[PDB]
Amino acid sequence: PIVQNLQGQMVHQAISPRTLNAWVKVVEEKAFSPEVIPMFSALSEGATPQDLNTMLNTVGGHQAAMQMLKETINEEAAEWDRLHPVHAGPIEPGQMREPRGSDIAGTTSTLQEQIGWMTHNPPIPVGEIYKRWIILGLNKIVRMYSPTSILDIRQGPKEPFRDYVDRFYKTLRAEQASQEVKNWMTETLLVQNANPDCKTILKALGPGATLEEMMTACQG
Amino acid sequence: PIVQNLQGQMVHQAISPRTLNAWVKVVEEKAFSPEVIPMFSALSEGATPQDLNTMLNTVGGHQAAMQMLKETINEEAAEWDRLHPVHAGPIEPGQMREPRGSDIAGTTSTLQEQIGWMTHNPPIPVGEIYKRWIILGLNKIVRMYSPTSILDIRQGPKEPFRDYVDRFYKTLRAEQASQEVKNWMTETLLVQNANPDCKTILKALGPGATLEEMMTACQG
Amino acid sequence: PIVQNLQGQMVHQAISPRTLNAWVKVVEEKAFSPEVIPMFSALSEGATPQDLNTMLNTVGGHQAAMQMLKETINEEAAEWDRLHPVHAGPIEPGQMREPRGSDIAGTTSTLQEQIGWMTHNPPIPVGEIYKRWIILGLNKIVRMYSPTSILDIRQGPKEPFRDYVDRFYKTLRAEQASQEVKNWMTETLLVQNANPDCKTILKALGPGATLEEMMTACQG
Amino acid sequence: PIVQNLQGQMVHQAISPRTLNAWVKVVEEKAFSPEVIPMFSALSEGATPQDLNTMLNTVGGHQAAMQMLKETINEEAAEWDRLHPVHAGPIEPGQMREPRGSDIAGTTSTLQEQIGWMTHNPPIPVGEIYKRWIILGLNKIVRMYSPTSILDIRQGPKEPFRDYVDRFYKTLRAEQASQEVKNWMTETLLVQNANPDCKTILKALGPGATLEEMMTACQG
Amino acid sequence: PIVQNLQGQMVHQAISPRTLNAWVKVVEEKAFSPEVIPMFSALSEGATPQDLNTMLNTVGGHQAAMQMLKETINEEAAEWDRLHPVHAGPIEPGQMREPRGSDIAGTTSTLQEQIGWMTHNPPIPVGEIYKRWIILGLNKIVRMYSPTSILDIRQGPKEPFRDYVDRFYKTLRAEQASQEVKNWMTETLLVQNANPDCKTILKALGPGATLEEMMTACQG
Amino acid sequence: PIVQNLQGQMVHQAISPRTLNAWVKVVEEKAFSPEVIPMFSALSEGATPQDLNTMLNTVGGHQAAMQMLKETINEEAAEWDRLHPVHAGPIEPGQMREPRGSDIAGTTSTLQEQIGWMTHNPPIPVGEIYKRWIILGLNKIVRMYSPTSILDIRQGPKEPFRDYVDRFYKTLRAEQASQEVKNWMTETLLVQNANPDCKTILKALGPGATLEEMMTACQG
Repeated sequence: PIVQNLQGQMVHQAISPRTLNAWVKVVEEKAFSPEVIPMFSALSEGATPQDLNTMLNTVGGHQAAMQMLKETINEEAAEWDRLHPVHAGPIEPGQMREPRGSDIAGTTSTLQEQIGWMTHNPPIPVGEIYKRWIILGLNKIVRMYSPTSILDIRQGPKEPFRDYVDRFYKTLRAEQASQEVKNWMTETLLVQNANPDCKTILKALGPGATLEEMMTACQG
Repeated sequence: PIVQNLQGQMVHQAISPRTLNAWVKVVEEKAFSPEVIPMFSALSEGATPQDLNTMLNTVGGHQAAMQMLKETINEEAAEWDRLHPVHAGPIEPGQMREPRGSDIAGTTSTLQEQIGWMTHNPPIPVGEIYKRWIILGLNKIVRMYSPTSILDIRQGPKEPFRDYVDRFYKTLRAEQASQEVKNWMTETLLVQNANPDCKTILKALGPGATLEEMMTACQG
Repeated sequence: PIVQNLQGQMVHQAISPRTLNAWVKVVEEKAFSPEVIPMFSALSEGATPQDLNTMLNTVGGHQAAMQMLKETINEEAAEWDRLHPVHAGPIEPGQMREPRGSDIAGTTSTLQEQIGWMTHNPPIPVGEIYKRWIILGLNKIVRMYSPTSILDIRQGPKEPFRDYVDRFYKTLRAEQASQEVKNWMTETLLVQNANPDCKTILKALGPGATLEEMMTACQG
Repeated sequence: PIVQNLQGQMVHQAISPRTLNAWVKVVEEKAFSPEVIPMFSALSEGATPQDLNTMLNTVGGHQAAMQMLKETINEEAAEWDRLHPVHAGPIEPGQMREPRGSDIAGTTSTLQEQIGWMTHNPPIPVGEIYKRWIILGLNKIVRMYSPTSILDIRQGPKEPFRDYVDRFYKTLRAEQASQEVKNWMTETLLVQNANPDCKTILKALGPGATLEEMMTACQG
Repeated sequence: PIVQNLQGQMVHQAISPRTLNAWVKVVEEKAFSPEVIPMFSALSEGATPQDLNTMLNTVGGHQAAMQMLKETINEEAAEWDRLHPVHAGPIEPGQMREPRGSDIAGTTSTLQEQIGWMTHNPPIPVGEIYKRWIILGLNKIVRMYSPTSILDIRQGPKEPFRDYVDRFYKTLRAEQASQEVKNWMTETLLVQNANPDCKTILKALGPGATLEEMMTACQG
Repeated sequence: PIVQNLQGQMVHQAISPRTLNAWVKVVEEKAFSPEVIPMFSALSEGATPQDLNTMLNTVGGHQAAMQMLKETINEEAAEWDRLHPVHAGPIEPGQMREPRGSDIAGTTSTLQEQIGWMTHNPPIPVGEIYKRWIILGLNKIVRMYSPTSILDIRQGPKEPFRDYVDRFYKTLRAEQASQEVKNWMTETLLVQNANPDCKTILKALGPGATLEEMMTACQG
């Protein structure tokens, strides 16, 4: 990745093997759950184009989602060139040519070219640009891979409330969209998909009852 | 996090992967015990808003406690808006705008904005502010997660005193509260929940006697 | 390998034991897959001739695959002898003799001889030269050890689309080839080897449909 | 902890996660044996007040010893209040206020306050002060958690001499006391609690016989 | 071992524990195969006399093999005494006495004596001298501990060609010998110990067919 | 331990936790075998008096097997006091008092006192002196822990030649004494305790046959 040195200059360091091993290990155990998005932006903190490309080339299974992020950068490349049209002209002695869609993809850009990208004044975050898209690509995947809907989660006849919310938020955390959008499903299904003698208890608490309060009011 | 350099200036460093792995590992083994607050304020020592947010977005299982802090955080965010009302006006060349509830939440504040928050003169400790709320929010979870009451712990007919205390204060410590409150319970509980030929021994020791004398006299 | 020091000079460091262990560990688990090519150029970043030679003398198993790269290396070693004919003459006090096929092989070159190869002005990258050939030789191995073709991958009657793309690209990555060559196989087999009611859906989307769009249009 | 830098100044470093993990790991396997006292002063080498406090706050379970430690610490914390009476007066520009029992406890002292404690001229070792008490408090815990006395260790009719010494010093190490005190128990029980035909052999050796000599004479 | 410092002087460093642990781990898993000779000269890169002697005193099992190295070294020690006869005379202020068989053995040589052996001008490589003998001694061990001959390998009636070359080379790598000697066994057994309808295919390919060409024609 | 710095001065470093963990782990797996002498001189390379003492206090299994080494250090102390009688007199400004028996033990010597012991001109190896005695006692323990004698190992009527020497050299490796002493037991028991059809072939090779030459013609 790219970490600051003792001189205050941004230098590049060879990708550590500890991260590479964990990069595939997390995908060889969690596959594609809702706890893979934070792990895809924690170990890749300060990762360069090739760094992210090498991490995308090491994922046991789910090749469609592996190339999904690659196709997500190509689909976003159009807008990049539609919003930032690289102007023709010679490069300066201390400047670099404007990046396009293919250059952001990492198939027409060299390591040195991307090395100066994150080390400029001001340094254009080219590593974060892909990170966002990569995160966005994995974001949709998380909710798209959700095998359970939010309209299928219903309380059982003899099940605990701890597991109720456990699975209720399991698909809620997976199905990502908007902060308010997620709150809309927690006010028309949370207390709408309960039990016969478990709904009244929560209905008697009120709409201003905190999760803990509802969990303590239904404590068994 | 934010650690001092060799120039005496507060600089920011990318979150280490060793902590991230342990952050989930501790929650994937201890889940939510009475020693989760100390580990949430040890590895997050000097952590920034995003740092704590990234650690809160990476918790193996138990998703009905990670979002619980958010609710309390928002509830505590209103207190800051009712206590510290941000005054309207232009920012200075070496000053920053006053923070509010949403700014402390970490949804309307940028990394750079929080970067100067802990690096001021004097620097407002906004990083420890969240820790307190996070610890407070986690504190309640611990007590609520405790699956044993303090009025349910009773000495068995043939059990050792070493294991007695272990489970005796197991719920007491879990139910985080005021130091005096904990002492108030112990005073009229442990001695009132002993054995028939084990109560007199402790009752003959006296109320001013220490635990050492109450454990050495009952030594089997 | 060869890492820069604090004086700005290229010094050599003894191969770490953590890399050697991982070198065989990755070959004792992934054997010869499409995720071993990027791991064969990540842990060997800046590796010297002997360094890469010692990593090729630890590849557990593959009795007819370890020497396979050597055969291709020898064929590529003769290319340098026909392209760069070492001229006879005495060496200078600050210069070195031109390298050939056997010198690049690592059977007629000493550690000190290769030590000054990457530490010159300008320094000839002889360490990365082997990586290319080694990687090139490994590519054929993966293709030769590929037990799945691109004309055998066909969608099942009751299988998910997520797994479809996973294996579809799995063999595509195994058959190392030109980027355009891989694109030709993803435009005459991808939507050409689907189901009866799954082809029309993708056929109605159009040829300008992104992978994500096709995965979201067939979401089940 | 507090480690010297390259400028020769005592700087503070965030507690490493490797020690924290081992801290609980050693207490989750050795619990409270005679080999935990040296491990409680080896990983905490140069640890600050909070550092030692966090280590005792991460101890999962075993509250009996933790509660006893606080009782013992408090008892020794009042000894400094009767030996070192902090004199009232304003602090200097390069000096600090005298510490007391509560200040040493770590409930009325801030990290910065203890930061300058070990970084003075001369620096008052307040970090090692806690170690002594902590170790002293754990010493009694090990003695209170000793399920074998020194007057109960007796050689068996068909057991090896190696195991005898092993168990003979097993309880001896548990009962922490003066070196001379331990020597008195090894001259009235060691050769006093042997077998019928195993006592004469050691009795014929003499009182000046070394431990090794006793094992060689009773070699089987 | 012996690694160059920042002053360009050959200094000695305490043997790392990572290598020691791996030294036994590799001998406690791979026992004695064809991938133990390259691992016995990779972790011991620059190892001193005692360094190698300490690595030969931590090999679990392999009675003969362990002592064999010393036996072979003793037999090779006489060769040096018959080739290099140490001449009698006083040592110089900047010179050292000539080494012999016992001196190379490591039973009549001190650490300091060998310290200046690899740090001279020119420095006599006495550290790699033992490596050759050690490796040579281990070479026979592999052949002596080889439970499969090259004239016992025969293709099965229903076995894959991937395992065919495996078994064939399995003993080939074991029986350490000259490269030409191994080539003679791969031209009178390789295509001489095939199947009835598998020999003609290879016989029709010709003697100039490559290893990969023999697998393509027999591809199943 | 004591490792040289970049200034060429001998400085002290806090004992690493990895060594401490392995220190007890090696004794909690290998107990007291012949492969414990090299592990008690590799991890303790450059260990100080306290460093060794701390490692001698933490040993899982055979508790007082450490008191014999503590008694052998006091037994050898007498010889040191009988050979080197500390002369009375005041210490110099750059010198230290002569060490005696108690000082060598580590019960009447401070860390600073031993800190300047290995850091002098010339520096007296105080750490090696204790290490020698610590290794001496451990060396004797290996031969004292031998459960099988050299006159009890007898080749079976249905066992391999590898297993014959497997338990043959096993006792020889443990029973340590002198190089020639061990050779005397391998010339009156090695070929003296064989089989009826083995001895004949063992006496048909010669008395000056190598171990590898005694398993070549006998290979069956």
